[PDB]
Amino acid sequence: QYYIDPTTGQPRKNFLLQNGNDWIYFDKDTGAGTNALKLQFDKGTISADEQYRRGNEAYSYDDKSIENVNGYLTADTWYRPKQILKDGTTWTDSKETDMRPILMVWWPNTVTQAYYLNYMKQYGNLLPASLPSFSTDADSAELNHYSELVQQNIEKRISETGSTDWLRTLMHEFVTKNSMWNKDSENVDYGGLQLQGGFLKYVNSDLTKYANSDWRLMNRTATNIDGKNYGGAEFLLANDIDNSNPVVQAEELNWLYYLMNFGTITGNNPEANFDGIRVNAVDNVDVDLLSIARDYFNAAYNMEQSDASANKHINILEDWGWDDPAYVNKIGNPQLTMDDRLRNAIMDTLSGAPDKNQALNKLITQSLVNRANDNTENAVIPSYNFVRAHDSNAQDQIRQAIQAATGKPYGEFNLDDEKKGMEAYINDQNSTNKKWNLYNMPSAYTILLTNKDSVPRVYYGDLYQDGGQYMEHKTRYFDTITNLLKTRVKYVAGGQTMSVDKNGILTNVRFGKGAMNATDTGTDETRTEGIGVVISNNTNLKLNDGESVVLHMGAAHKNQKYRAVILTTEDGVKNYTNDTDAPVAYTDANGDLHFTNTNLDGQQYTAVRGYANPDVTGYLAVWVPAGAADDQDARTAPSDEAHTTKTAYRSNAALDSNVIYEGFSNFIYWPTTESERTNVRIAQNADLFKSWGITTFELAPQYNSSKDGTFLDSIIDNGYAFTDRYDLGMSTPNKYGSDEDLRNALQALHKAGLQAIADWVPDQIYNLPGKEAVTVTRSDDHGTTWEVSPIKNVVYITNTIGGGEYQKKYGGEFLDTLQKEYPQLFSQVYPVTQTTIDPSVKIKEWSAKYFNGTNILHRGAGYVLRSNDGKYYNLGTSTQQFLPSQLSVQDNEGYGFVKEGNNYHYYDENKQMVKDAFIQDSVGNWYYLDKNGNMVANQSPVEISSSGTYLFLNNGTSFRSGLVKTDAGTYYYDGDGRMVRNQTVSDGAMTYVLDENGKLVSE
Ligand SMILES: OC[C@H]1O[C@@](CO)(O[C@H]2O[C@H](CO)[C@@H](O)[C@H](O)[C@H]2O)[C@@H](O)[C@@H]1O
Ligand SMILES: OC[C@H]1O[C@@](CO)(O[C@H]2O[C@H](CO)[C@@H](O)[C@H](O)[C@H]2O)[C@@H](O)[C@@H]1O
Ligand SMILES: [Ca+2]
Repeated sequence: QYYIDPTTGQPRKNFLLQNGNDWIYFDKDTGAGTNALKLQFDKGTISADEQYRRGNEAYSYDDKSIENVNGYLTADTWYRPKQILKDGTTWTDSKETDMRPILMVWWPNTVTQAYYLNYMKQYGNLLPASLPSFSTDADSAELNHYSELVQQNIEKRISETGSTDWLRTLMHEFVTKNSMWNKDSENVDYGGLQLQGGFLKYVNSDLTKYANSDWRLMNRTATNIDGKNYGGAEFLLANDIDNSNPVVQAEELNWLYYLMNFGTITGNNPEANFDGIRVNAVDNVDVDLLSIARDYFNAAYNMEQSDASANKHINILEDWGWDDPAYVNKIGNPQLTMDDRLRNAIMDTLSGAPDKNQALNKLITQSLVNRANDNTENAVIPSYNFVRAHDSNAQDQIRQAIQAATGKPYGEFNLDDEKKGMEAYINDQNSTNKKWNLYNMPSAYTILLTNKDSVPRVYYGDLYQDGGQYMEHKTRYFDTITNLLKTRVKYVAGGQTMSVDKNGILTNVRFGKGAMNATDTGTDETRTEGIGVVISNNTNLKLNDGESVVLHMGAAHKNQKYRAVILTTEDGVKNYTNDTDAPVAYTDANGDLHFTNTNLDGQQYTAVRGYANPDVTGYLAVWVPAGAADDQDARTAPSDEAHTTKTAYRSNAALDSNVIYEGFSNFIYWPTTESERTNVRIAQNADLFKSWGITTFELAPQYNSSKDGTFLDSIIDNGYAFTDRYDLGMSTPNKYGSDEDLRNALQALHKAGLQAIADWVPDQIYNLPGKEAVTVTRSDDHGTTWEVSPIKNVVYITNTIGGGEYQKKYGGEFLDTLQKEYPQLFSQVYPVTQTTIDPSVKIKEWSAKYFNGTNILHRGAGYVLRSNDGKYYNLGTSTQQFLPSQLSVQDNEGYGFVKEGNNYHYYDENKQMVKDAFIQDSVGNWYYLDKNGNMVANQSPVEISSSGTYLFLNNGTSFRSGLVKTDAGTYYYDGDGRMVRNQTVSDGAMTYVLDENGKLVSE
């Protein structure tokens, strides 16, 4: 049972020997001999091709074997194959860390497969440099050959590097290049409020049931309560919060309570709580929110009782739509509407360039109040007004100045870029001709601060330079505007008149406290109160001789000395903070002040005419009575009389005694030292703000920025874009300081007697880290389906799960207290939902079920993998378990080597019988199927073309690299199974000389 050679002591291995009628084969490994006539085809044998197909099957359908989201696969999915073709030669069982790209073995179509090949060659160096680009009409057997080559080379590089880090990077660079897996398939569009280039709304589906909702009532603003009109746009930025969901409404009330009790809750400090709210982005959320805030303020503070109790919680709305005020009035003015009619009237008549400004009459009429003869109180809708804001006429223009100074694209910049752009912006601000800055700021502010029936709001960026550390550098307007502000406290009260004469000159008059009309003789205090204002927008203004401008100061101001507050000059303006050296004018017996093209009593700049300089383009002059005492205070304290009417705020002299300060810019820089922190510095200046007549300080939103860079808010970290609703400089400082600095700022403000406003931002949330498969439809900013988009009821990977430790710590936690203390809040039916808030479920973590949708994320229409027929692949979690065919376990009945009669056939991948071909098995042997499809296994010399002489043992294996000793001589078959003739050969140590018939001569 061994055949050794007795002379050389060597055994013969892989040797077939004839012993009479007996045939003995001595095997490869040990030379162990066995009856050659009894060798049988191993019926468990598989082909080399079959092993390749099986190695690439998924190890399993568990979460760890196949990277997924809710069971769905993505173009980025890596998986654990059953076997790894290690170093591109040896099939080896996979470990659980042997994850591989699904795109190494599967493609959505053969076009993509071909692009994959060209990309892996050109960018991965995974195929020979000089190989033709693969074509659209590329053969599928050619594509498959070279896909296997790529596999082999990938495993080769993985072996030299011991890593797939390079491969994660390369595959995602490749993915990113396909239209179906990038923004090209998302219909990028910036129309309306698609500030980030597009929206996807969340829709109910059986495929993604955990993200379904009974609510998602969209666009339901003050003009669209029932849902039958268009309303404002529901969609704005980032992840849009579904505020029509009763459970979400309860969570907004929870958060509102937190802000109003922030100092108690976070530091046991009753002096560190906010006093009011700014409702941010009102026209972008369910208007039910205005009613929920009202009801809570009514239960906690008794807002509607009297002016005294209401005015102790000044609240304002960011409500841009022109039909909003009537609505705000209808529901009790729980928060002040803005007067956008009036702000626009200022933009149109003062704030434009000399050749853009319109006649000044509109300042009198285009407003919630007609100011021709404003001589009553409690008769109009109460409002706040303003000239600029952190966004309005600041953020766009500043980004223009940044782009112009640096050359970078719009809205992209680093801190050096901001600074250079700020330099350019401030130079523009200080020119006569302005490109990025508003004109006539002195006049605009004079209108702002002398209007009756208005709570004016002063903007930080008009007192201090927008870019820089908090309060670092003053604007050119600081003296002018603060002069106006202290003058407002001291003199501005009572009735108002406005008219525009024949020369287009506006005269604006306040009578002082105790007089509503020009005919009222007023009280004691009236005498040295009131104000007279002359404005023109005509840089070329010239009055003709004799012509004049009359201010009708009134019957309380007959034969009286007035002195200048502000005069226009050639290069600017002159400010006078009191009576010293201020030019004078005298009223006549009628109380009329007269100006002409001539100076009064030889005093320079007391004549009326046009100027054009960095402050004034047109004309500004402001006059008050002389000889007011230095402590004169013209304000009116709110009455604690019971309200006859269901409202909170009333438009009167007490409300008119309030000034809001918007105390930030988007462009405040990050502090370089703790003393530079906005909120520390706010704490140091509360008396300064009080001196200006500021009664409420509007703080920036204090939520920690997402810092994700997906919008201006998360570039300069203003606080409008955040992940965690309850993290107010707590996890780490916000741009303005720690939560400690915040509390100290609030406590210091309260010490001065100032209120403080929390910016309430219930529209949206940014940068949630947890992925979620959601059925989405591409849509405009109202959620109207984008008709040309193929993204329609399509599963899509969203970033919708998370919210921070503070949302987790506090979400829903005060709902108990609220039920206990104010049960009345939980019984109110709100107008859009027509049911109550729902406190029975606490939100401690966000997921898609609580969102109306998201900006487009640039993952691509096809990112979530589906078969040709539209069926989604899935592990089995969210829908039917269905995996690609190359990952799936295949039925092998009829495939591979099948016995039929006394023959073995081989049926290929298409179940095709193979004829006249060699097939290699997974362990290295070759087999030949003859022209009839029949495995040869007869142990006889046979001629085969592709001619050579082959011999196949009874188990069908091609005999090869060995000797055959028959009674008629010995033959040698080479490494390819072909008989050798007529040469000397060497196989290892053995040398074999063969003649022309193949017979062995010597060895
Ligand atoms: O900022 C873009 C755009 O948003 C509006 C919406 O009213 O501004 C308010 O809401 C945004 C998201 O909360 C903030 O970016 C913005 O600062 C805030 O005032 C529009 O005013 C502004 O044009
Ligand atoms: O808001 C109306 C406005 O949206 C536009 C472009 O911003 O169209 C989008 O919204 C449509 C509503 O019918 C989709 O059907 C459409 O595919 C998409 O362009 C404007 O056409 C339309 O005036
Ligand atoms: Ca919204």
